[PDB]
Amino acid sequence: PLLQNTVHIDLSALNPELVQAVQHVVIGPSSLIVHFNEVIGRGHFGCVYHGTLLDNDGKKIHCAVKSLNRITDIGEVSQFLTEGIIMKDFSHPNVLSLLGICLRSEGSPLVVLPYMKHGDLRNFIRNETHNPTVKDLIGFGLQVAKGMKYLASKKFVHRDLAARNCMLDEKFTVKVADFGKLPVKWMALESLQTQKFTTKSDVWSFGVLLWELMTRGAPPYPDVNTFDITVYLLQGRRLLQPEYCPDPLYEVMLKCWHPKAEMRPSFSELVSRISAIFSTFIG
Ligand SMILES: Cc1ccc(C(=O)Nc2ccc(Oc3cc4cnn(C)c4cc3-c3cn[nH]c3)c(F)c2)c(=O)n1-c1ccc(F)cc1
Repeated sequence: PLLQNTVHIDLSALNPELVQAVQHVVIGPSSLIVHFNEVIGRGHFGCVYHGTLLDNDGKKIHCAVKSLNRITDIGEVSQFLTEGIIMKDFSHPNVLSLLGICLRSEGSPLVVLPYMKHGDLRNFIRNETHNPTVKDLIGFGLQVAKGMKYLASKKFVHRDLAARNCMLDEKFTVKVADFGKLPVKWMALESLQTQKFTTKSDVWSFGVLLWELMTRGAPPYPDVNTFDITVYLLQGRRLLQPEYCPDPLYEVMLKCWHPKAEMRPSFSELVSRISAIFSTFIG
């Protein structure tokens, strides 16, 4: 019999430009070991495993390897690879990048990502044994802002910026990412009403993310049900200042939630202002 393991992908059925872009980042099968018995996370769509990649020296590099589960049509493969390839264009320390793509003779293509020792940011900050300092939390927010300043300069709109979508590596470098209907409590008022997303709606979301950092990963608007959020915002109501949050940082959050998209600060101005806050907060 022909099993789920024996699937063969017809690359001639993909856009040739996608295949050629993938060519730029191909990882030979003999250079990758996937620890199929060490699942990092598993969804209905895909699964992520621990892996080891051998560099051109022959040294071992810990990585994360993303696969599709059961593949039944070419559009799922196309989507999967197109996502991976968007990351190829990113090169910034606060933006998640791709190590490469492996595709064997049979089976799912494999997207190979750097290993992020401390997982997602929201879980990290909620952990009592990590108990980050207020200073550390501001620092994380500045790193996110720097990654978003980069993305915005490339005209990439994130659409789901939130602490759950940022990851943390062994050097405590924050990498903006997207784990992949609507994240209503992170969305700008105009996006709730029109379902259009811009860099200025990412700024709103970043303000929410900052609030999550400073509350050590509290859920936003816990009292408000997700159908109630638009009314709350229409009345001019906003997330309240977290305990221990410096005043100038809360001022930054409020500015991010200005009802007029064009009066919100740019990521460049957020980087400057948060840098200033970080530099003067001694702790
Ligand atoms: C553009 C684009 C396309 C695709 C992605 C994407 O596929 N990201 C993605 C993210 C996490 C993933 O999962 C893990 C990876 C690692 C690594 N180490 N460790 C420990 C992990 C644990 C998990 C884990 C999964 N579940 N539970 C735990 C994962 F497989 C794929 C992405 O992020 N972007 C993007 C969007 C906007 C940006 F700014 C930059 C990139």
